[PDB]
Amino acid sequence: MKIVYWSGTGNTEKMAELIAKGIIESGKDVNTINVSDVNIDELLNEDILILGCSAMTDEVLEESEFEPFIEEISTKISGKKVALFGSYGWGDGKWMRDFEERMNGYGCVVVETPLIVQNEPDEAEQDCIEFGKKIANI
Ligand SMILES: Cc1cc2nc3c(=O)[nH]c(=O)nc-3n(C[C@H](O)[C@H](O)[C@H](O)COP(=O)(O)O)c2cc1C
Repeated sequence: MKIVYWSGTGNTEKMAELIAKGIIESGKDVNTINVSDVNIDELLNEDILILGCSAMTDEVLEESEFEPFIEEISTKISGKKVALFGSYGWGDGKWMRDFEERMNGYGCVVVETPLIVQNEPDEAEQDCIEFGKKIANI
């Protein structure tokens, strides 16, 4: 499988690693890819797109890299399964609620409740691993 994410300080990156750990513990392989190194054509071949990005500016997706990436794949993902995640700091998940609505509007099937964790996982480390296990169980 594949996990594509953007992280500014490493919080979402840590979530990605843990989600990957859950998928692997379930017996499957998974590649963690920073959005800057992603290959769209290779990504679109996947049965499930696992996408992550922290809350930026005022409850939006990161603007310089992640946002453009979502825009580029937006017209080629209708009917595709996607799982969303990300770390946030002071809000309560607005950027993620919007991200979910957005992907749905592109015709994607959001397979699980998006995983959001405040700051670095820490106590939520197991929640990240379990999210990965749910995705692997699809
Ligand atoms: C410029 C900037 C704007 C932010 N905007 C939001 C926001 O609107 N809502 C929120 O809850 N957190 C916001 N945050 C906090 C980050 O989402 C949070 O620190 C998260 O843990 C960072 O994850 P990362 O290391 O993966 O980027 C913002 C952080 C920065 C640097």
